[PDB]
Amino acid sequence: AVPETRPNHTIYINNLNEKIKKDELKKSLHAIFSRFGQILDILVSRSLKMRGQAWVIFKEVSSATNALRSMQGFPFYDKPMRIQYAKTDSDIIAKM
Amino acid sequence: AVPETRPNHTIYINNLNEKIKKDELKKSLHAIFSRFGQILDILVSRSLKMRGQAWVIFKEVSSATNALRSMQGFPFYDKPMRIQYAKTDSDIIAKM
Amino acid sequence: VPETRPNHTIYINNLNEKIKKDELKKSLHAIFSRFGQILDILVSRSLKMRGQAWVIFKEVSSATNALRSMQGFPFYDKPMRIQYAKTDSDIIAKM
RNA sequence: AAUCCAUUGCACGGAU
RNA sequence: AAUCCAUUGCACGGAU
RNA sequence: AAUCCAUUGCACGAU
Repeated sequence: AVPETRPNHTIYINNLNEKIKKDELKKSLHAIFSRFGQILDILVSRSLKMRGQAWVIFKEVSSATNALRSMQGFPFYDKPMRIQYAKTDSDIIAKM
Repeated sequence: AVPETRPNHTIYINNLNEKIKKDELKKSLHAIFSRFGQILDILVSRSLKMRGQAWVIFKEVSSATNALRSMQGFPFYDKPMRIQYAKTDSDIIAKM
Repeated sequence: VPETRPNHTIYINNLNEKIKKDELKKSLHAIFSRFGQILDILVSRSLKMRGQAWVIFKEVSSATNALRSMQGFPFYDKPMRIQYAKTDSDIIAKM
C-alpha cells in the first residue's frame, strides 16, 4: 500500500525547482548527497512527466536511508525537497 | 503554541490525508514506524476533532525520538507527515 | 554546498514576521533547547534580517537533531525552513 | 460504501 | 537558447 | 503602540 516507505538503494526526490537545467541539478544533487556515501548515478530528465524529479542511486541502502532522513524537506533552490524511497529498484541495482 | 519537542513514549502525527480510513491508516503507520522499535499501540479516530491525526506509542522513548527525527516530513499519501512528541503520557504508559 | 554541511548553527527562514522579537526568541528556545544546550539565538527585525533566526548549539549533533526533527514543521502557521549556517557563528569561530 | 460542505484538530460534525 | 502557457509527475507537452 | 506597503532575506517606507 506504501512501497515508497520501504528502504531502497534509490531515493525519489520531487518538488524540485523545474527552472534548474539537468547539468546544474545533477551537480548540485551530487555535491549535497555524496556526504551520505558513494552515489552510483543521479537520473534526471526534463520531459513533461519527469521534470521536478530526480532518482539518486546509492551503492549502499544505509547511505540512501541516511540521505532521505537528513535531507527530507531541505530548502533547495527555494523549494523543500520531498524524498521517498524508489517504488522499485533502479535497473543498475536490479542488474547486480 | 509551539511544536512539542520534550521527548515522550508517544509521537503525535498530524497533517495526515483524511481520505485514508482508520484500518488502512493504522496498518500503514505500523509498517513505517516498526523499524524504530516496538509499538505498544496506534490510536486513530475519524471523529471531527480527531481526523488527520494519530498517536504512535513506543515501548521506549529512544524509539519515539528516532521515529520523529527520521520520518518528520515524510510524504505519506501525498502529504508530509508533521510529527511532535505527545504533550502528555498515553494511558498505557502512565499505568507503568 | 555549505548550507547542507552540519554546523553548530542552524539558519531558519520563512518565519512569521508579525511575531515580535521577545516572543520569537522565547518560542525558538522552547522548541530548540530540547535538542541540546543552546549558546545563543540571534533574531533581528531589520529589513534584511526579518523572517530569519540563527540558533547556535554547543554540539553539532544537537543542531543536526534540531534541523532533521523540526524541518518544515509549522510555526505561527508557516513551515520552518531550516539549513545549516553557511559560516560558523563568531561565538563558535572564537571557541 | 461513494461524492460534496466544513475541520490542521493533543487524544486514550453536516448534505446528497 | 529565451520568453510565456501547461505539468507535483515513480523513472531507467504547447506557442513566439 | 496599532496598521498598511514593500521585503524569502546567511547574520553576528507610510497613518
